[PDB]
Amino acid sequence: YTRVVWCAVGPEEQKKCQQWSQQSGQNVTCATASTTDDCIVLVLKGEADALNLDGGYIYTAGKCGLVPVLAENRKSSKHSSLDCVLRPTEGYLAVAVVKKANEGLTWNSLKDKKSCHTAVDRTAGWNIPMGLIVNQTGSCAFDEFFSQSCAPGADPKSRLCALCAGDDQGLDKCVPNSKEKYYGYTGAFRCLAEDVGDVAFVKNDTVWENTNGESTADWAKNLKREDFRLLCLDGTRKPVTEAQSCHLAVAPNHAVVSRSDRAAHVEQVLLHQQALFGKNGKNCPDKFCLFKSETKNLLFNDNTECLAKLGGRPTYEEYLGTEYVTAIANLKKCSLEACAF
Ligand SMILES: *[C@@H]1O[C@H](CO)[C@@H](O[C@@H]2O[C@H](CO)[C@@H](O[C@@H]3O[C@H](CO)[C@@H](O[C@@H]4O[C@H](CO)[C@@H](O[C@H]5O[C@H](CO)[C@@H](O[C@@H]6O[C@H](CO)[C@@H](O)[C@H](O)[C@@H]6O)[C@H](O)[C@@H]5O)[C@H](O)[C@@H]4O)[C@H](O)[C@@H]3O)[C@H](O)[C@H]2NC(C)=O)[C@H](O)[C@H]1NC(C)=O
Ligand SMILES: *[C@@H]1O[C@H](CO)[C@@H](O[C@@H]2O[C@H](CO)[C@@H](O[C@H]3O[C@H](CO[C@H]4O[C@H](CO)[C@@H](O)[C@H](O)[C@@H]4O)[C@@H](O[C@@H]4O[C@H](CO)[C@@H](O)[C@H](O)[C@@H]4O)[C@H](O)[C@@H]3O)[C@H](O)[C@H]2NC(C)=O)[C@H](O)[C@H]1NC(C)=O
Ligand SMILES: *[C@@H]1O[C@H](CO)[C@@H](O[C@@H]2O[C@H](CO)[C@@H](O)[C@H](O)[C@H]2NC(C)=O)[C@H](O)[C@H]1NC(C)=O
Ligand SMILES: C[C@@H]1O[C@@H](O)[C@@H](O)[C@H](O)[C@@H]1O
Ligand SMILES: [Fe+3]
Ligand SMILES: [Zn+2]
Ligand SMILES: [Zn+2]
Repeated sequence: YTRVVWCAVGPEEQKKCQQWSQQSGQNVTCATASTTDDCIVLVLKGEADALNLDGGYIYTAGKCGLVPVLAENRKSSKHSSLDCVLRPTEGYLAVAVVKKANEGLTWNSLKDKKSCHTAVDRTAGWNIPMGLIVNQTGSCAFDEFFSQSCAPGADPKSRLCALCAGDDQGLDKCVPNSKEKYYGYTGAFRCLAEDVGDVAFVKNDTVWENTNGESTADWAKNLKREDFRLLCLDGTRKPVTEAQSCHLAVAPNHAVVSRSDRAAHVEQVLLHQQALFGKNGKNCPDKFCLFKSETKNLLFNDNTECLAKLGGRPTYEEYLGTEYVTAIANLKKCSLEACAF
């Protein structure tokens, strides 16, 4: 069975996958789709095997019978004795980030401001912050809360796409893939950094990874951590060093998913692939590294140390947690089960 078809979202992930495919000697091959939802459909049809998904998409996929297989694990201070593959995941902090210079902007004065989101349906970029805002406003009109947004995946003619820029040539405005300039963790943070939006909904790590010389990308070169503040739910503003006390939620890590009938085979292949191309893999620095793509988080987040086994062989609901699962269900009432395709 020993060949896995990975699903790449957009042309840049396709290019990375092709390299991985070459280096793996066709042990992995590539299918490509324009959106994550389209990739999920390829997996269901059996035309692709697997892809790595943010928590919000794991919810979509899980309702259609796809299962979590292995999880992204990043570096941590705690649980250091265990190998990365066997270490429990910790989850990431969803934060709301503003410019320090934008004084007196707090959680409570976000209405009618300009927002930057990773993509519709994603954990930190959409589900957590819009879930909170629906609950707080008692209204399903989340599309009228911000004056203008970039929320890749919304209607390109709506105000939710008004701030998105598209590609080099201005094509593909608001597509939920990396062709969109302001897509993803990095894109949404860039939307703030360039003062297109007033607030970005990303995760803690994104801020650290794109400031104080960590990035070297032309837009991120001169970004200083101190020029940013986190918005806390209590109306306060804190330095980005204080994320542990000023986040919107903790999110389940991104995770590889597959059709249940393929899970065991995808898992075995991926474990061998990471021994070759993972963090201290045989072939990484030298030939190819799975978990690098110049800050662009292609296929996997660049800060991934390894893919970890799950343990408790969880269902998608157990993986996401009852906490997160009810948040999503409640928000989804604005836009009670089956598969959405
Ligand atoms: C928000 O997002 C940020 C970006 O992701 C993130 O910051 C990142 O944090 C991680 C750590 O969680 C950093 O990675 C680490 O950096 C260090 C320093 O450059 C690296 O160097 C050493 O690594 C060692 C091995 O892990 C580490 O030992 C660790 O374990 C020991 C226990 O044996 C313990 O040390 C203790 O220290 C005590 C005080 O003196 C001492 O008395 C005691 O005896 C004990 O030895 C620590 O737990 C320690 O972690 C060494 O201490 C060194 O640190 C290390 O390899 C790893 O790369 C990232 O650099 C950092 N990213 C960036 C870009 O800044 C934030 O944490 C996120 N914030 C939140 C709230 O989640
Ligand atoms: C937007 O606002 C909505 C509406 O409030 C909100 O949805 C609500 O979230 C609550 C919090 O997540 C849900 O309550 C949940 O917890 C209760 C309590 O049980 C838990 O706490 C105890 C005590 O610490 C723990 O020991 C325990 O392990 C639980 O974690 C649950 O109630 C129980 O349900 C079981 C069913 O298995 C019963 O047998 C029990 O008797 C008891 O009633 C509950 O099931 C939840 O898990 C609350 O349900 C939910 N409300 C609705 C209408 O869905 C969203 O979370 C808000 N969104 C955002 C983004 O914040
Ligand atoms: C492609 O997959 C095959 C199947 O796992 C790999 O061939 C095995 O490689 C291991 C480690 O080198 C050997 O010990 C096995 O005996 C090989 N045969 C098997 C199990 O079929 C091969 O390594 C993979 N190639 C790459 C580059 O990933
Ligand atoms: C696998 C994920 O890992 C951590 O993020 C937890 O906070 C989540 O609830 C989930 O279990
Ligand atoms: Fe995410
Ligand atoms: Zn918390
Ligand atoms: Zn279980």
